[PDB]
Amino acid sequence: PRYLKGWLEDVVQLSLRRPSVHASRQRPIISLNERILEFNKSNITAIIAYYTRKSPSGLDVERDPIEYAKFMERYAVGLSIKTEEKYFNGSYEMLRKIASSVSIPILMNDFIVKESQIDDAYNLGADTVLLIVKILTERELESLLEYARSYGMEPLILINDENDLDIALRIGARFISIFSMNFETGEINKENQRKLISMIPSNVVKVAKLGISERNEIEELRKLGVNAFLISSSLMRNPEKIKELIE
Ligand SMILES: *C(C)CC(=O)c1ccc2cc(OC)ccc2c1
Repeated sequence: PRYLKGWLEDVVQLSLRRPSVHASRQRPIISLNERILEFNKSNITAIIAYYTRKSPSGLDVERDPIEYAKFMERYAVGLSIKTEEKYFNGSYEMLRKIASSVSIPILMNDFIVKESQIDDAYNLGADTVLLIVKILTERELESLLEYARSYGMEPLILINDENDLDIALRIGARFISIFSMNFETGEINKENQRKLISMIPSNVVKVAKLGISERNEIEELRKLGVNAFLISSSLMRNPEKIKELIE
């Protein structure tokens, strides 16, 4: 990985030591990017629901992950499951249980820094993985994208700025999540997010992290060409709100 500081350095070093899982995948690869395009065609707002046991906002909500997943199976284009253990209190066992419980695409949301974590995702039933430009060398990012693709998974590449986009496009990214977030405050700079979106080629499937989890923000971004939306963990408090967000 890149050299990093603070808790991010800690979690990346912890992730390098993540024990691998020996398991047989229990389900097909259910492509997230393709389902997004299908929703676009059908004119259905495509929202990726996000589950994390512990939220960085400090407002943790008690929600049974299986109940949440089964509810979201009816509305969401896919699920993002935070599997990092130390700070977010996720687990591989939770991912496995969720994957065995629903038939919609599952994104393994973790700090992916080695090949065995992609093996883990595949073996556990995840349909794709997040790769984060800001924690990986370009060589690592390219190699991990290739490794995920070898499995039949199109990784979601997280970009935060123009530098990240330049690297992502060079290494062949076709499925990109646009944050443009101040890491220190957890706040999206909507102006910068929109500039980044405008720089992305038309043949890339685009997922925006919502800075404001409301229908107005979604409508504005969809007009700018965004294909799907990663919503806040706050939706765990009232899952039903996703009905409003989707129309
Ligand atoms: C969880 C797998 C992703 C997450 O929590 C996180 C934390 C910090 C961070 C910093 C970035 O740039 C400095 C990019 C992504 C990212 C993701």
